[PDB]
Amino acid sequence: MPIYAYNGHKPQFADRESNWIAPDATLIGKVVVGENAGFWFGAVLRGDNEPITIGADTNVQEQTIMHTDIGFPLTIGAGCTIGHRAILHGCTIGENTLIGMGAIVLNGAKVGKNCLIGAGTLVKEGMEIPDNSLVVGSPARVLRQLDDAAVEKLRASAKHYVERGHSFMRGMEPA
Amino acid sequence: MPIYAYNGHKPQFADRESNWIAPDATLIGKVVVGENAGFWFGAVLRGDNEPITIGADTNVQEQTIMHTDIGFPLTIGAGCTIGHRAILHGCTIGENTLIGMGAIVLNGAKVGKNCLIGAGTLVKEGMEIPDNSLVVGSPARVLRQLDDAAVEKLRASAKHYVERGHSFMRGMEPA
Amino acid sequence: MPIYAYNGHKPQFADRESNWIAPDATLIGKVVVGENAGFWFGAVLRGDNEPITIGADTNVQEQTIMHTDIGFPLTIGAGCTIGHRAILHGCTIGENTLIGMGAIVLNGAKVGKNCLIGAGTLVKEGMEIPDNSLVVGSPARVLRQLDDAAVEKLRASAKHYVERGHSFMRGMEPA
Ligand SMILES: [Zn+2]
Ligand SMILES: [Zn+2]
Ligand SMILES: [Zn+2]
Repeated sequence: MPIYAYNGHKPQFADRESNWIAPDATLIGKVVVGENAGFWFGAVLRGDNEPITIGADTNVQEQTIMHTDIGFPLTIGAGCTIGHRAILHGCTIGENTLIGMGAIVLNGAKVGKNCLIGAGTLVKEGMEIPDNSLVVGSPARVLRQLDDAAVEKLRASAKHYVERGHSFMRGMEPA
Repeated sequence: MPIYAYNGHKPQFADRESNWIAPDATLIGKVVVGENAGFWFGAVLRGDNEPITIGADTNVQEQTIMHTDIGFPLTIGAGCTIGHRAILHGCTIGENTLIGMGAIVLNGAKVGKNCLIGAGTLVKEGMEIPDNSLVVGSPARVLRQLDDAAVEKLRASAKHYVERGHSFMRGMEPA
Repeated sequence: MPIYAYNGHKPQFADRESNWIAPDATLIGKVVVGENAGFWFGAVLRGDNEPITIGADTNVQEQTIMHTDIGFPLTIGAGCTIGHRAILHGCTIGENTLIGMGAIVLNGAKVGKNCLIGAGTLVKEGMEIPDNSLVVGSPARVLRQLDDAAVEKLRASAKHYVERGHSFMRGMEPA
């Protein structure tokens, strides 16, 4: 497994035996990993400037890129869903938020909790997004606030993905 | 090597010995692969929900991601060109169609045959695209219909990729 | 090490061992590599049609894809910064230019020197971008010219990535 140390710092796991990590996944340097977090195929977390902090119950899907610039730590609240091929750079993400596949969130951006950032959306540098927002577009705009039911599908997402992580540790075999 | 089985299902080949599969390309679970289909570097097809069915002569270029949600099997017609780094999620795509590099096709979307989806395009959920269409933008727009010359350059494209695929099984060696 | 030769052609390094190459990076066929150029995790350069020329002191970040169609060589000026997950296809890029993360540059495009192409930008086929330009959007628009302070941050960026590359050769170890 490509878990790498850089400049003396290595990924620290709150509970490593609970983390799903695909063979393709790469965690490097200052990465802080919560409980039940899963990192799927081709993901890259380069914790070489500011540290990258992954909350618990958080899924990081295929080929997500996370990185930082000095002055911009990257923090993800708990039970978040990071869609296939998202890019997160030097931003902070509230708990129970979904980042749609292929979406890009840039330095200094602040996404609230219980948010849905739609697929392909670009959240520009320093953009701030209120809790419970549904965000789509390029440029990104707040469409409306999410109902309490939508906010539940977010928690549901995090839970299914934790379980799915577990099942891959147990039930994925070469063929 | 990275062909994986998950929960009893493994990738099924109509004629394996004809399929180009780059060494880091990753096939997982319920994946049905036609003949002469080629899968290039870093691609990932995760068939852990609904099955992923890849028609014959279809090329899946670099770091393409394919996945499904329950209720949305992913089916790709034959002789298709899946551009570098596309994302296909739970959708259906007609034969002789080109999906441009960096494009995103979401759940329930239905793309006809003989279509050109331009690079960076986002085809939203459940969107239907008539046959012979040219589609560009984010959000996607049907721009016009293709002349017979375009539709044939699509056919050329799949034909050229099959040749290049086979050539890679033979003429790719380490330096 | 996935450095590959194809059809008799091999990657040529002006000064190998000055080049940072992540274990995940993939170089194929007609690729010409400058000095101090760095290739990070998951990158792919497929030079099987026209040749791919990487200017010196130029960084190629995570999972960048570079490719060509016949008639469209891909050439990168010196000291360029190619952002996370960019796609470059058969284009030419001036020295000291930044191609933002997730940006797409298509065949025959010509990007000037000292340019800043923002994240998520789509530079369509044959688009020409004057020197010292700031470019953002999809479709891309030329916004204004950069002041000398901005142009300096471009030079600075390329310089840090050279050091950081070398530092990864020394200070990256498993676990
Ligand atoms: Zn970065
Ligand atoms: Zn998915
Ligand atoms: Zn190509």
